[PDB]
Amino acid sequence: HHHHHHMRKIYIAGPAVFNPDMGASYYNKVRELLKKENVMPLIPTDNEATEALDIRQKNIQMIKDCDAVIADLSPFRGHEPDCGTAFEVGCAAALNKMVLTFTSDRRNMREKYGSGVDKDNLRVEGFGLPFNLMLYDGVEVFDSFESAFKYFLANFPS
Amino acid sequence: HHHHHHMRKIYIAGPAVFNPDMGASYYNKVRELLKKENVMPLIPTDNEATEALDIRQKNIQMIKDCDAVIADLSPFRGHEPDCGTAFEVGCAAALNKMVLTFTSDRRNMREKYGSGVDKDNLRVEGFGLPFNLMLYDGVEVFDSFESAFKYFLANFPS
Repeated sequence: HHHHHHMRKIYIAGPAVFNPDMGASYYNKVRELLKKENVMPLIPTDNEATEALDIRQKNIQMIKDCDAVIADLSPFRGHEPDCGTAFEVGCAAALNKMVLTFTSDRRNMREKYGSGVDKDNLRVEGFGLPFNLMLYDGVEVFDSFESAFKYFLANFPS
Repeated sequence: HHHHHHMRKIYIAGPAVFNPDMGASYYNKVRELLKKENVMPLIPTDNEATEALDIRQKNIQMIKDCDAVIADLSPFRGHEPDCGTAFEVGCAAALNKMVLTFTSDRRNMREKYGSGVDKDNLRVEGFGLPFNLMLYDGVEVFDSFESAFKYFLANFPS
């Protein structure tokens, strides 16, 4: 009786923070979905500090604390995912955390750019993947937060 | 006599790999500079595999093996650094490796975009930094590979 009970935690990585509402609508949808499953969202803007290094360190700690990262790798300011999100996925990979990714655009990079090179003759990756291959670890690239979360529930039981 | 001697190693992160020459000119300059100091460059395209996951794993291992990362965070396909490079910086951070960064453009993000929002009304960070704050750890942002390498030599002795 009354053993410690772990509450599952997911780090919510993605450029929704740059939305005019600072991610509110995105984070609210995440909160409502996770609440049903007794899963804690670890959100980048939670208890926000004022200094860049403090913000960064708190986010890195969230990744250390999490059971998984669900990362929004949707196009940000062009065809490439957000670099902040990419940094967070790298952190998670190094820490051997479950990393689940999604995007609004699942086309191959070469389909997105329409060629094997960009407008400046720089090479576009040709590995049949939607984004930089460093961001792919073998887990299916999902179509939405919701489909990534379903994988989490099926693969990280309470 | 004849104790093991560690050879210093630096992971060479950056989007030079997407150059028409696959980074040859960049990597050659790096090789020549490091050779003088008996430092090994760990280069992303070295002994390259054919499968995405193998390429990724070999690169992650280079980061595990390195004493530092020197990362090229120059604008890539716009004002944002390369996401592959950003993933590698996150990996290094999580592994407590020395991370040294440089860029060809040291202006604040808000100077680069010319406003507190981008063309789509998405927020541009206002922390007086040249790129996403996740990529800044308190070490000076350098102007070139060479100036970052000088910091390495001064701060990671043989």
